[PDB]
Amino acid sequence: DQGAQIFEAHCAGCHLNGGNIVRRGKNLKKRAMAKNGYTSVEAIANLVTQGKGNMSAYGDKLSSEEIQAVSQYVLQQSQTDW
Ligand code: HEC
Ligand SMILES: [Cl-]
Ligand SMILES: [Cl-]
Ligand SMILES: [Cl-]
Ligand SMILES: [Cl-]
Ligand code: NA
Ligand code: NA
Ligand code: NA
Ligand code: NA
Repeated sequence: DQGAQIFEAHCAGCHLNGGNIVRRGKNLKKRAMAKNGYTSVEAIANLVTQGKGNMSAYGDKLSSEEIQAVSQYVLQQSQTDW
């Protein structure tokens, strides 16, 4: 799975198993993702592309296709509770 591979290589440092070791209240599990509206590929992809706060932008680091793939992976994992 490309999305999983991208996640392992670029996201798992902070978000292993859907957590967030940096910002406790902003993890990738169902509750926080739903509360914050990260419930579509597009919502997730927008964040990954642009960054926010202490999370880097990935729009000049990952391709559009890679961003879509990792965003779909995160969506599916979050909706099903990692
Ligand atoms: C640590 C250096 C991080 C890496 C690597 C990635 N993310 Fe991240 N993410 C981080 C922080 C500090 C935050 C909070 C941003 C804020 O201030 O609100 C986030 C948030 C997310 C979210 C939203 C989670 C939520 O609101 O509950 C998503 C969907 C997310 N991060 C995805 C994501 C992906 C796919 C990454 C790899 C490309 C990635 N993050 C890397 C910190 C860090
Ligand atoms: Cl794939
Ligand atoms: Cl990768
Ligand atoms: Cl933070
Ligand atoms: Cl950045
Ligand atoms: Na890997
Ligand atoms: Na913290
Ligand atoms: Na670049
Ligand atoms: Na940069």
